[PDB]
Amino acid sequence: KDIDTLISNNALWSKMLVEEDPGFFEKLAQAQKPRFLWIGCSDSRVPAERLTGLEPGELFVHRNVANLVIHTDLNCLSVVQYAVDVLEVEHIIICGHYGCGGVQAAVENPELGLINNWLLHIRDIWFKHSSLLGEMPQERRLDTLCELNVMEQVYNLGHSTIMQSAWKRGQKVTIHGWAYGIHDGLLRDLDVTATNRETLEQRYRHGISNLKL
Amino acid sequence: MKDIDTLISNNALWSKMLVEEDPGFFEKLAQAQKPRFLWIGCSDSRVPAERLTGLEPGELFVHRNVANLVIHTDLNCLSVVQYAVDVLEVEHIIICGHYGCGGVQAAVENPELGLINNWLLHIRDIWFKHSSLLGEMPQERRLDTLCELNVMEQVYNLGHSTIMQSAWKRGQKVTIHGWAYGIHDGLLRDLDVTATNRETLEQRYRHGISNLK
Amino acid sequence: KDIDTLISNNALWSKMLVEEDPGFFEKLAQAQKPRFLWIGCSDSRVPAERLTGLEPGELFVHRNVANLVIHTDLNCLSVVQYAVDVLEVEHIIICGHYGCGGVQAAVENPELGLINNWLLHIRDIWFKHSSLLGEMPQERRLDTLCELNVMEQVYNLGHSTIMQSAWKRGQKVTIHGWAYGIHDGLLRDLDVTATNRETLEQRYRHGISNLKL
Amino acid sequence: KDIDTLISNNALWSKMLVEEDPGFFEKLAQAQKPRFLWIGCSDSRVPAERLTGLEPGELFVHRNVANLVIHTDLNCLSVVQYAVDVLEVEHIIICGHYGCGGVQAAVENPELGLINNWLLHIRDIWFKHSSLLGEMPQERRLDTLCELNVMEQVYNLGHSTIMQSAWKRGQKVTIHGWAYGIHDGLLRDLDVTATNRETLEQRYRHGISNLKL
Ligand SMILES: [Zn+2]
Ligand SMILES: [Zn+2]
Ligand SMILES: [Zn+2]
Ligand SMILES: [Zn+2]
Repeated sequence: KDIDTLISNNALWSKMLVEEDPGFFEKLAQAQKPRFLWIGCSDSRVPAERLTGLEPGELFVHRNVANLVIHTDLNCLSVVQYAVDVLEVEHIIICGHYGCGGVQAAVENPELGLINNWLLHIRDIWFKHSSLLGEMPQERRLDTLCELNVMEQVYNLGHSTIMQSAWKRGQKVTIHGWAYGIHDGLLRDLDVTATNRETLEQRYRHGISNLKL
Repeated sequence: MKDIDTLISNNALWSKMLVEEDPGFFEKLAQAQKPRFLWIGCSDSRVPAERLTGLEPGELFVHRNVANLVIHTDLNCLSVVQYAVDVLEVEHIIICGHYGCGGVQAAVENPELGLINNWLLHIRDIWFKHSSLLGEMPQERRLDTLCELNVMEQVYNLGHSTIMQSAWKRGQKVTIHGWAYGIHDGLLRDLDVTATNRETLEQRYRHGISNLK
Repeated sequence: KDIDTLISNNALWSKMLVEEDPGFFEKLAQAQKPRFLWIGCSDSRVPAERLTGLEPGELFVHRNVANLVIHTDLNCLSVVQYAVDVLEVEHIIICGHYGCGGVQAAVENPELGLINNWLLHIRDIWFKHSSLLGEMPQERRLDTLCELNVMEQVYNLGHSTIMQSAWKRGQKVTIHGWAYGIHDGLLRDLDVTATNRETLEQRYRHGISNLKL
Repeated sequence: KDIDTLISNNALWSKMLVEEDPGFFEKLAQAQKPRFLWIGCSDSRVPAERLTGLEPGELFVHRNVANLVIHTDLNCLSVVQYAVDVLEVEHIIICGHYGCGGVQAAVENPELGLINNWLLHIRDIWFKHSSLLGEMPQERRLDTLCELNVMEQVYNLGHSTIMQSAWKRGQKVTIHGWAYGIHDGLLRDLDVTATNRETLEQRYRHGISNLKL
């Protein structure tokens, strides 16, 4: 595939739609305001639209390596603030994927360059739950950390001032932590769904303790 | 409206159906080698990149922020690019904006939106930098032009970072492209700033500005 | 001078104070809510307290390479927000210094590594005012860019949501741009002092115009 | 407004030295690359030069709220990289101060605005050592967290790619964690002094283990 190859595909796809529904493009124009925010990995092993059946225009999408929500990352925080405060999305979905290249690179700690500093936030989670992962067999640890990371990012997101402000002013926003595998593409709900400050805590604590079993 | 239960249910159906049609599809994902493209696009994601370009899941490293910015000091985007260029060894990086972007329009109309306004100040800087150009055009012909100007500047910024400069200096083949598409037809317009090294990055940028003037 | 020296120097200074001035720690003990924010260079060739004769406790200080105020740097912005909104500072001073290593590295562009990306914000100021620097004598260009850099950061500071919100709610905050030389330690006022949105605009443009002469 | 007060003090202080000690400006004019990097709190209750008796020019200084070293803060990381790779400092000192306003705000968690997101990195420390702080009387927790934060930031600093790359190339760099009180200004060495990755690990664990009793 070269750049020209992708360009030609774009023109064809454009023509095909006009022939079938020349009003489609019109539709998107007036497609309201997205009601969901997708925070996913830059791997994008399966795009969010195929996984969820969501159409172009009802998804606000941000993607970074290993789908992180760092307390001081203005990139992700600007997305969250713009979605929550301006677009007023009602659901924020943090979704990781088993086999993530970033999560595994975090654990094996190879000299990869600038990215290693970003992956240290995941390694912090690795050691934070050093006990929990210890109770599990080695093979099932890299997948569990992937679920552990997603729960942590939600916790973080719920602690940021953007989310805390919305919940205190009564805005209806709900945070969800999901994961899917390339073995079946099936979304697994990690059960950390939060709608206010108190549920964020209880969900996170119960999420971790439930993994102990 | 559409709820979470719909998305979860859509996923289970889509998953089983695929097993029915191509049970090897999920195996392909694995075999799929490292991606070859980095897609830096807006969080609006009015049309997902995979449909616009006909690229299937696994051939795209995807990053999205408000108005697809490449700020010199944003570790988020820079970590993505470095992982793509140095670890994944992508050979094409595509920065793609879209006419009608809410962020670019918010930059120009300057409403009090909160935290996001600071992120958009990088666009207002692009507004005044080419304040002369925009004056020569009719008002209608400005909001689309800034959208194209912003994408060219981000392509410029990307090429000036140490990650790109180091890769080009060590002879690695990476090519940066600046595109835009409209929601009226979905046709990608190549902004003609395609760069393959330090000299081309300047020459094309030099070439770009003058033709738009 | 080594580490052991610094520890020993501290112990002497500690008792000497107890012996000579036991009230020094009494002043430090009281509230001493600061009224000034110092945004300066990490070079710190002359500490801010020595330049201004300010006593310990009345200075909130942030320092980075070449005293930058980037729109998307949560570090600098959090200091300013804590100063303006919590500490209620009435003056913010952005101060550069002639001979700055960062300003010199920005222009000569050596391959220094990660720092080069931070310094790219300065090269933006170098080309933005390429007109001014060309008309001036060669020797006085690096000193002028140092003055240009300080004026731009004051401009950026006034554009942030923190300052715009405070001025819009009537809070008394005043931003100043200064510079000092290593030949005499004399502070030069760059005359871009802003107290509101309107003063920020004219003062900026104003500041630039006399340098053209 | 006391800007005029500060302005005259400079001019006064400037002539005073020029008349009395014209070499003060000669020493500062001498190209003395610093040997120490100071990462301290923006409170700057006692300036670093007064605490250590260090004279102008041998101190590279960075200050943020509660002297944090975040894995993804390019501000602090650009300072560290420039010091270690360009200036080749031989010592980095992370110094907190008991009674720090930021450390206290993290624990009491008042709604202060944007700064609260920065302080969540400290709240991370507070809950990470929930066991240790729990075993101590309430009165001795805010001071302990202050020492805990300094150990963690030294831990974070030693894990960054800048330090890891520098140590692996054989460069001599040493990280130190200190604290001082407003009651006496006496530096207490927290005993986390690291010269390589292995010592950083052992130092950190022993630091936490010693606090247990
Ligand atoms: Zn991934
Ligand atoms: Zn957009
Ligand atoms: Zn400097
Ligand atoms: Zn403090």
